[PDB]
Amino acid sequence: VRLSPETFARAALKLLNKSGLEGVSLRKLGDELGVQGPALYAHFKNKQELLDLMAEIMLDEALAPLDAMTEVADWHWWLAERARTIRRTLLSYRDGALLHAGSRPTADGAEAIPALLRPLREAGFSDKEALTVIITIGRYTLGCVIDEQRPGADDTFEFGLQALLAGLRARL
Amino acid sequence: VRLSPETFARAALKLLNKSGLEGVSLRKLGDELGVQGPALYAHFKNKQELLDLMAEIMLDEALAPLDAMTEVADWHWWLAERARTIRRTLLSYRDGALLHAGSRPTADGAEAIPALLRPLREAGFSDKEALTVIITIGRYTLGCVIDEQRAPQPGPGADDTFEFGLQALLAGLRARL
Ligand SMILES: Cc1ccc2c(C)c3c(c(O)c2c1O)C(=O)[C@@]1(O)C(=O)C(C(N)=O)=C(O)[C@@H](N)[C@H]1C3
Ligand SMILES: Cc1ccc2c(C)c3c(c(O)c2c1O)C(=O)[C@@]1(O)C(=O)C(C(N)=O)=C(O)[C@@H](N)[C@H]1C3
Ligand SMILES: [Mg+2]
Ligand SMILES: [Mg+2]
Repeated sequence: VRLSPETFARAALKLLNKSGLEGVSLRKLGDELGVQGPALYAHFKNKQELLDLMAEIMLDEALAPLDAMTEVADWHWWLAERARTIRRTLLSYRDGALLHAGSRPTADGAEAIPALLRPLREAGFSDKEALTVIITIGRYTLGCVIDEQRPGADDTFEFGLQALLAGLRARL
Repeated sequence: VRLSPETFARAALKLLNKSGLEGVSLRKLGDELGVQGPALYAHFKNKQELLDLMAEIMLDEALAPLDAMTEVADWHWWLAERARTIRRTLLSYRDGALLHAGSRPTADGAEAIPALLRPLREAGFSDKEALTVIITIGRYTLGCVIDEQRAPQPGPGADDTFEFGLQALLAGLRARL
């Protein structure tokens, strides 16, 4: 396979559904790559660098339709749909919320933040507040997903989502 | 030591801080208790029952001052302080948020929920809404703590980010009164 971060991270996402977060590491992934294993380290210094890219790709795949939208008229709806999409996506992956927890944007992901914030800026949120809104909504969703897992949940999720969104509206 | 679940679960919290959540299980707790280990199985049907009790004890210790408040007139302040206290507490234990994720009240902990909800009922929340408010605030705090644990990053940082969402969430809840 081509030696690129995304190709390796997408192979690791396959390994995640197969073996869980426990079965995902640089060594463990290099083992699933054969002669190409050692190339993994040129792009990821540690497990967390790999998990950051996996986490970003996992949610990019599901949020792409919302990311492509131009001149979003209703930031409330748009943010709510982001959260619902994140929740559905994390629930769809084995250890999805565990993989996401602690992740941060990659360099290429961070370059996409200005576009991500534009619907909120057009709504009246400052650039600084718009980013805090994004981080907060993702963390509320992450907390719901990781807790609702147990070896009503929908109602409780939207109850808190709508309250959060109403409180943000009061800030404008 | 005395053969009670609370003594067993508090020993398991020592194991959590020592070895992390991977070092916590019925078998490993039995090893820690030595000759008294087999007694734990009369009190916990499965690992999750142990984790449920640990998760309650962990936070009860820190929430006790807030739980003792009577005629709480400022439910906003009270709930905000509960969230801040949970956040501080979960961050103070090794794998604290991971231990907590997925836990549910025990029988004896559930008996305390009516008292937990009093400030919220007195503010005008129904019994169902008040419980949902508790769940929501704790899940928000859980998501923050679990995501905080990990160089310059975008945004204002964990404290300001946590408070931003807490205050927004509390304002939205106040809006349905
Ligand atoms: C310190 C720091 C800085 C920045 C972060 C950013 C930009 C995101 C995330 C972060 O966690 C961050 C973070 O922790 C997420 O997790 C997202 O998944 C998310 O929350 C949402 C959303 N709420 O719509 C998205 O649009 C996604 N694109 C992800 C953007
Ligand atoms: C499905 C269901 C039902 C009920 C739950 C309850 C009552 C709590 C918790 C739950 O998770 C629940 C849950 O999941 C917690 O986790 C708490 O730690 C919490 O959130 C707060 C708080 N917000 O003040 C507390 O005061 C604590 N005492 C814990 C009470
Ligand atoms: Mg994130
Ligand atoms: Mg809980």
